[PDB]
Amino acid sequence: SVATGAVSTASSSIPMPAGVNPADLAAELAAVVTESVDEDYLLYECDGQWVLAAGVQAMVELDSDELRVIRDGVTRRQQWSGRPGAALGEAVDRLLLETDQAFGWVAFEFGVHRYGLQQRLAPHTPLARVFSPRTRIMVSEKEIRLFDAGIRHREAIDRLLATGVREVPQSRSVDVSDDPSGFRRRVAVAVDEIAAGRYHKVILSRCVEVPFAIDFPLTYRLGRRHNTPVRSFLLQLGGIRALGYSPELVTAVRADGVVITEPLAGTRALGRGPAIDRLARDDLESNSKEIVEHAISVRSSLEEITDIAEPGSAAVIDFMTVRERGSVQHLGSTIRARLDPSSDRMAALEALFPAVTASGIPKAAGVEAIFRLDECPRGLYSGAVVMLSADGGLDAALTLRAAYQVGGRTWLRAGAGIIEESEPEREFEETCEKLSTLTPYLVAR
Ligand SMILES: [Mg+2]
Ligand SMILES: [Mg+2]
Repeated sequence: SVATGAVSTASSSIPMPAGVNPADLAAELAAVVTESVDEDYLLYECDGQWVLAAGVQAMVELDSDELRVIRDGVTRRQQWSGRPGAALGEAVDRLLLETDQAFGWVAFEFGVHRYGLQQRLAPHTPLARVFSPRTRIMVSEKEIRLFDAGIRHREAIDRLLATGVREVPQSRSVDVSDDPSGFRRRVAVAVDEIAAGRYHKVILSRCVEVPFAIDFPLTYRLGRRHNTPVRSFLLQLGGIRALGYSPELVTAVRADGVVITEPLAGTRALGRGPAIDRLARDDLESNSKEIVEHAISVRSSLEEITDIAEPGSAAVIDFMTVRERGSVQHLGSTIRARLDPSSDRMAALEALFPAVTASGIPKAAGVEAIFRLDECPRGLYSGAVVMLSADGGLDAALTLRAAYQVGGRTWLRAGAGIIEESEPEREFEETCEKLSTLTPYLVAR
């Protein structure tokens, strides 16, 4: 599972009691374990394992202008040039010499350097934050595994197993029908650029301000019982709080060399009744426009994966099937390959980042159009939440279907892939469908 190879603990597992849900226990642990000590954390769900990385032992901060390594209140600064993946990889490999796993996030802006667009970034633009935790607690349906977990973490687990998790309170509604960023006018500009032949597709997005503060662990729990994401996360790291139900896996690199990527394209609503959802499912599977965009994205994923894979190892093992993602359903393909000996996990991330779902087609022209037609910098939105291991593992989830809090600002953000035949009204409605992954499940603070 996640706990394989170098990711190991000699500690005995605690068996999971019968009616206890792992997402609820892990999110409650994140709230309790860090409230009493005011410490940062990242909860990452990966293949049935909810990994709670609690406390910051060491932090790697990659900005557009410098790289910092912070440990025990001491900051080491350094200038960097060239690929941001090479700079981040070198600093994170040093963290992983002392600990078996590292966690964090990668901003959308991390992906602009491969296209020669980094000079458009403002000074001190955040690119990545990756830390090694003080403690890890892995929760699954079967058991709870502890990695360097003290008496305090054990007492917290024991109290939650004895009393049970908190009841999730009532949710508070938010209106997403307003368009203060002029998303529909920005879509019409992109449609005219595509008609003029500048590019084939660009992903544009809009922010939705939440007019009240939310409780991130309780909102995470409520939304997770109504969603089926590929990965999910809940974090409090520095100045940002975030939660999300990642619909798409940018890349998974295992220590045994297997590389996985799972591109998505096309969207229909889900959760509106069985017969209506099955009409939308049949429409999505047979719709010419959605099929063309899905095949063009698979062709792009195969090109990027071929650059970092052993020759003849790239393979589509699941092609163009409907993937259900709570309030929406999409076309998805699963691509598998073997990491070439001349390549590494950071090079694999750099080849597959940004996702087509975050940029466009061709990816270089989509990223350039996003600088002009979307609210920049995007930050965490359309970037990735990552988990790395000492033996070469990397798991990167696309940061979509997420909520954020920085300062007093709480917001949601959703986008749509705009093509030549796009109608601004249908693209706006598609952002509402994607926003419905979280809007009925916001628990106020
Ligand atoms: Mg190539
Ligand atoms: Mg589209």
